[PDB]
Formats: sequence, C-alpha cells, structure tokens
Amino acid sequence: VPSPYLLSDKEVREIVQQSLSVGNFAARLLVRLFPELFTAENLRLQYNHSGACNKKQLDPTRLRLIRHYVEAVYPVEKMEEVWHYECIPSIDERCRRPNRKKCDILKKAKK
DNA sequence: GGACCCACGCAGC
DNA sequence: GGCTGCGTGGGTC
Repeated sequence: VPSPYLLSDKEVREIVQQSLSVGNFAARLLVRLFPELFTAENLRLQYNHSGACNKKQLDPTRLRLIRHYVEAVYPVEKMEEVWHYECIPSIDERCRRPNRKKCDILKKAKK
C-alpha cells in the first residue's frame, strides 16, 4: 500500500530547485509533509525531531521519508554526518523558528 | 509587526 | 567537559 505522503519525481524536483542546501531541502520537505504543523496555529512549536527538551516527536515514519528523499537526491559520501549535523538541525530550526525575531519585537516597541 | 536561512553561545543533559 | 536542541541575530532575498 503506497503511502499518501509520497511525492512525485516532478514534485521533488520543484522542491530541490528551490533548495539552497541539503539542509534546506530537508526543511522544505518537513513543511510539505507536515502541513498540520505549519498552519496559523503553529503547532510546529510543540515538536522537534526527537522529542528532546520535553517536546513532542515528529512522526517517525515521515521523518524516515524525509531522509529517504534527501538520500535519493543529494550526495551520499557522508550521509550519516549530513543527516545528523545538517538536516536534523535544519528540521528542528524550522519547527522552532519564531514568526518575529526578538530584536524586531523590541525594535518596534519603540515605534 | 516581512519571509526566510543558517551560524553560534549557551543550559541542560 | 562533550553533545544536543533552544533562543537568538546577522544577513539575503
């Protein structure tokens, strides 16, 4: 039974063409595969890839799918390190990214 | 209240 | 006293 989260070759290519780095590709796949976390409710703020820091854990099956697409597209010579040090931190940064930077909230507080 | 990306000091572990 | 994600801010678009 094929998964409904699967992306066509054309869809993957359109995401790759916008990706600045393999880490950014992982983050873009995260947004595409977890739409429920990227609504105006920002449920993403309650999740990270592992459940560390007393947060909820991203669906392990879709996290494996992100890694599958990363490994199907990008170089694999150092894939363990790319996943651990580039893709995982990019995924977590995308979940926790504030809609407004603290320095901008305070800079407007003068206006 | 721009959206977005990634580097990096830090606290908790 | 190293490793893991958070909070943060410089920077590009």
